[PDB]
This record gives sequence, C-alpha cells and structure tokens, in this order.
Amino acid sequence: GPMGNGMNKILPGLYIGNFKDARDAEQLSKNKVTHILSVHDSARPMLEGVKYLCIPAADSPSQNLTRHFKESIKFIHECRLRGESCLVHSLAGVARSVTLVIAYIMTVTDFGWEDALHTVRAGRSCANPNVGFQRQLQEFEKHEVHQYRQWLKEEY
Repeated sequence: GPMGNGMNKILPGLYIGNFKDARDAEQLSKNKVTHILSVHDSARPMLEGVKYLCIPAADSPSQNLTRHFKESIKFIHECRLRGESCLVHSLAGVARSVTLVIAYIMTVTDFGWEDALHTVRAGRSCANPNVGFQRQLQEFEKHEVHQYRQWLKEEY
C-alpha cells in the first residue's frame, strides 16, 4: 500500500519504513535496529536504545534534501561499518527517506539515481520520490556524486 507493509530491508543493515514502523518495538527488535534517521515534519528522538539523526523536512518539491546528503551518508555508513542496522523513515517511507537512501546507494556503488531507485524498489515497492527530489538526485549524479565517492574512499 501507499505507506508500505512494514519496514523493508534494502541492503544489509539498511531499512526503510513509515513513522509507525519506527516506533514498532517488534519490528525494531526483529531487525536489530540501533540507529534511526528520522526525516519528516516533526522528527525528534523518541525511543531508548537508538542513536538518532533527525532532519525536519517536508515531502514537497520545494524541500531541499541535497544539503543533508553528506550528514545522512556519514550516519548510515558508520552504522553499517560497525555491523549495526539503520532504519531511515519518513511519514510514509515513500519520498523523503527514499531520497536519502538513494543518495547513500549512489555513493557506495557506481549507480546513478535510477539504478539506486531500482535497488530501493526491489525491497520497498512503494518508493517514489517526488519530481523535485528526482531533480535533486539528477544534479547529484551529474555534478557531485563523484566527489562523495572520493570522500568515502578517503574517510573510510
């Protein structure tokens, strides 16, 4: 459905879900989630046992997410390098969270944004960033993802 059917594994240690999944103790335990990147209107730390990165942002083409790619990638990558699991969630798990995960996949592979979206959709079929987020991902691919790949190599 339009908000998914529970949080979904995208890659080892990387999940996308909706706001309800992000408070679901059974899902968080089953998936060993210890880091939550919360990107939605009212994002703030809630639960115990979880390291948070909170990005207040709207699901609108007027919302800039590119300025949050670097911090999001650092947060996800350092969690995954330690063998831990990160949930990226928005309200629906469809746009804001998906866009940050696409940027991550693009930085840890050779993929452009469309192949990264295909990867996300294989795990979470409802993924569908708005056209504004799509244009931000396209600019990222043509002008900056190569810088981020080099930063990732130099840092880790």
